[PDB]
Amino acid sequence: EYFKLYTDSQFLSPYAFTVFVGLHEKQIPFEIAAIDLLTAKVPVLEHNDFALSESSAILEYLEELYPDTAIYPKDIQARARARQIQAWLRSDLVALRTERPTDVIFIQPKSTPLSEEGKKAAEKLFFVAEKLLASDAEFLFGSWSIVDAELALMLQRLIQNGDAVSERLKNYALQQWQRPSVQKWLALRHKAENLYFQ
Amino acid sequence: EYFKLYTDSQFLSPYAFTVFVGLHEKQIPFEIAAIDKVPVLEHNDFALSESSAILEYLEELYPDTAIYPKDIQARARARQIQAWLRSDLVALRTERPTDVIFIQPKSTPLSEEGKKAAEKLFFVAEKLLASDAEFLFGSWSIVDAELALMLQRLIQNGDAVSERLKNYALQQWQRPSVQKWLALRHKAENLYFQ
Repeated sequence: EYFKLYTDSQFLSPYAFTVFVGLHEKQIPFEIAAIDLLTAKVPVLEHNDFALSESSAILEYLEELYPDTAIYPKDIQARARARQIQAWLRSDLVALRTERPTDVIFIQPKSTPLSEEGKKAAEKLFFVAEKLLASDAEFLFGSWSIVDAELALMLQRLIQNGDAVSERLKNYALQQWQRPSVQKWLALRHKAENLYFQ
Repeated sequence: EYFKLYTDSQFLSPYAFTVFVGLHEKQIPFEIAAIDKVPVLEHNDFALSESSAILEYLEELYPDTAIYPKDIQARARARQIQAWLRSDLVALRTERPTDVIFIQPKSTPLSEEGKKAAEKLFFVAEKLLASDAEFLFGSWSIVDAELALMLQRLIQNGDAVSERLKNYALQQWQRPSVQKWLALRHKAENLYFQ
């Protein structure tokens, strides 16, 4: 009955993005607020008297609260695979996340070329996404899941910065970006920055 | 019916460790192979990686032997602490790799940010272990073993750790599932390497 989402004030967080998308897809009404820089970091979800951080935890909690609007695949093995890709995006690809922060998607590209480890994460990303998206799939697991939004953002770190990305993966990412829930994030960023900063 | 777990050759992986602990607690028989990222769980025709995903998969297959708290909010906090230990504490996981627990302690002091990580960990652990608690969320859960291991990176390397936390880590480390893993490492020596 009461849901509030806390994001970073500049809306650069990929995990806040991910929870916002999850809430909108599940059509859960909620309020948003911003913080400047047992919870460590944004995003934090408050639900009545209960406050919760870490995006994967928050999502899992939302699925349990509302099981009939799943944002993970329904087959048990596809769901496991979805959790795997999600965990992998969160914790691996360290060089990529470091060298292409979300600043490159929302503000301006970085001049610096990918380091050797940077190039290696990008290729590993391309390998995995092209494997999971073979046969010209529109989504990773048949129909849309929150992991489509997470993968697209990851790819966008490269695309929006100018780095080399296959035509097939740009098409996937661009289409994912035009998802309405995502589009609602992108608009919110600009509107909120005009209000929050007096 | 058929499960196979793949760990790193030298049994240093905290994520393989966590999976190994979870299977044993749930009493799921499985075979173990070492490779020279892990862990990978193979279940019949299905291969799966990333430890959090593997545990959620095992919970969905065997809901009766649960290793997450029953209460939904407690379970969410469990998933939170588990996610945080996976991704945060970065200075600590680099400066105190699991080598210091299973093989040899390190002499290198502990970087500035290394100290900060250790401090966040203490703070979080002291909060969750309110009063006299044996386990984080009342009954044992997988997050106990995960938090015990993280603490062990400090205890086993000598580094200063509140006595309240040692008795927690010590008690968790004496669990048979954790003990089987300690015994695995040695016995894979005379086997695997010929």
